[PDB]
Amino acid sequence: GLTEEQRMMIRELMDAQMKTFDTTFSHFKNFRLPGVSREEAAKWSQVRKDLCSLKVSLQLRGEDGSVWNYKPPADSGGKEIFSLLPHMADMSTYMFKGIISFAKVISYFRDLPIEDQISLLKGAAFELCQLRFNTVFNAETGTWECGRLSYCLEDTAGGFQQLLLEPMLKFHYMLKKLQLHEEEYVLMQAISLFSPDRPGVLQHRVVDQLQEQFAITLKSYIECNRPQPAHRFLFLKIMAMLTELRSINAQHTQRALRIQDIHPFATPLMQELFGITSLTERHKILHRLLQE
Amino acid sequence: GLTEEQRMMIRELMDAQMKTFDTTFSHFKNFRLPGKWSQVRKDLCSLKVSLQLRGEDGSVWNYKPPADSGGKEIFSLLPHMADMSTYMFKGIISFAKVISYFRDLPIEDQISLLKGAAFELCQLRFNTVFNAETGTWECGRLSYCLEDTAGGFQQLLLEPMLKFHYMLKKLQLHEEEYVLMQAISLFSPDRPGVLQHRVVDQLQEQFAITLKSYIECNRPQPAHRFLFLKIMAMLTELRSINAQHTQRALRIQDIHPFATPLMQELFGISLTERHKILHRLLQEGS
Ligand SMILES: CCC[C@H](CC)Oc1ccc(C(=O)OC)cc1NC(=O)c1nnn(-c2cc(OC)ccc2OC)c1C
Ligand SMILES: CCC[C@H](CC)Oc1ccc(C(=O)OC)cc1NC(=O)c1nnn(-c2cc(OC)ccc2OC)c1C
Repeated sequence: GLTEEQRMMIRELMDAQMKTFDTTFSHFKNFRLPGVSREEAAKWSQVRKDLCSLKVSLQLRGEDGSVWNYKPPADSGGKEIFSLLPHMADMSTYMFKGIISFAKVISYFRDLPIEDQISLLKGAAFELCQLRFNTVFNAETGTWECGRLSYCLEDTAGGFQQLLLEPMLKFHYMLKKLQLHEEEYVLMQAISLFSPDRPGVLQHRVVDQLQEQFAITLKSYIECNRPQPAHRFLFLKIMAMLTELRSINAQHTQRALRIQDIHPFATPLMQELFGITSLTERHKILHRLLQE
Repeated sequence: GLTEEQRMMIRELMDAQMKTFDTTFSHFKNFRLPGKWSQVRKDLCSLKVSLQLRGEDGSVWNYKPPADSGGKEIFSLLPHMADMSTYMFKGIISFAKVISYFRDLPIEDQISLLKGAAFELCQLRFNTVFNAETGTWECGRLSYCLEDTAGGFQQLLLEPMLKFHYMLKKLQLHEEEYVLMQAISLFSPDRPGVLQHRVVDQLQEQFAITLKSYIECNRPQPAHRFLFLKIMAMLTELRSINAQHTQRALRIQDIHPFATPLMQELFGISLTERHKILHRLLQEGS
């Protein structure tokens, strides 16, 4: 029911996704692991709240059948709250490098000015990373199952209703319940990627047109591949969750910048995305990875 | 009710224990961690344990051992257990060194006595941190919890060492009775290579007599009836287990090397030349 041009758009996105998403995290190697003034105090107080929302226990399953489990320390008002940030910095960097590869395979993204390619990836990196994380999220166990690595949310003593208070965790449970297809996920990634109102975009109109065509393909896909009455508003549900994911990005990018101030964790590539220190000059790593 | 000489002996032994037993394992660092075949496989499964590492920050690293698939996975934790045993032994060496009765012995007998009692004295110290209700050796920041096995206690108690640890804990001995057991085990005159048998045998007898006198002057209850003869029976049992597990350790060593340099000196059957590390540690000072 889709046009051939729409069918090819989905084929190119699914192809890019297959080539750049390591669903088993098999190539995520060599990562760090946790080891065995008044205004400045205000900055620390805000960071303590930020780190507490998304606390997870880490699990590593070995080839031999062993299981190494790490349980996060409870907040004792010290640098113990930053125990997993170095590992999460290596994971986010591994994910963003694959998100950069995803965009490069897409022909419509390659034909853009590289300044616009950097700005689109700078504004969408968190969003396409959470979208990929959602596909490995088990809502029954609250665990991101990333190959041998597993990340299980801790109970926080409140309940699933205390977890849903956190917009990020609510995004993951709600998106997982829509039970989207692989094609609908990759279309969400494209719609997020080709956001015309990202900071620094100059081809605003050209990018907006691309986004509209991706959304129409997703809208038409939902019409032609799902029972029409029951999934009548599924497209609008996806788009509203994409708008919420844009909001969550702004919150957590600023949470990450607060934590970076008091306690640096960012990798050189994540630093460029965060703006920590011309668009090409400020993003030399991202520029080189795109230029390849 | 004890003589002054007996009281001082208990006092020297308790002072040595406090100075040489790192009950928190706080100075146990830089240890390896996890990253004929039929005889070994059943042995290691009986003593299967999960490892827990609690951090200063409050974090907990837990290692669950792999199930026995018949491969080498059975010896996953042995490299770490060898570094643990060796740390305990070096504190045992320090314990002996401080004892006046032991330091005045010939260096050739200090090596021979410690060679024969090293396992026994470690297991005695391990029993003091053993929680029988949880089957977990609580070694400060490190914990070693016995993994579940079909049959439970019944099936695990078939392992002589686990049976020794559950039985010894049941006697709920005092620190004084533990440290005197260490001395009786240490000053074993019939250990291989001792040449001053009579001097060591005389020392052993006075330790045993002091232990008998301590129990009579401090433990009037019916549960502690025959407690001295029970303890002496257990020290005889631990000597048997020492031979079993020292021979089991040599079999596992042949197929899969795990022993530290100091343990290889222990297992190697001039005495000073054949035990160069143990010789150095004895000459070194507390
Ligand atoms: C592997 C499990 C995924 C889980 C799902 C939410 O996530 C966590 C769980 C727990 C923690 C945590 O408590 O450990 C301190 C942290 C994160 N999550 C990030 O650490 C993180 N996830 N995405 N990003 C990020 C990536 C960007 O480009 C790709 C750009 C900006 C970003 O953040 C603002 C980060 C730093
Ligand atoms: C922390 C609680 C210790 C627990 C109490 C029985 O024990 C184990 C539990 C589990 C295992 C295991 O399944 O790991 C794969 C191994 C051991 N136990 C030794 O590893 C061990 N205990 N003592 N010694 C030893 C020491 C010597 O002096 C340095 C000389 C010879 C020795 O052995 C013949 C060893 C190697």
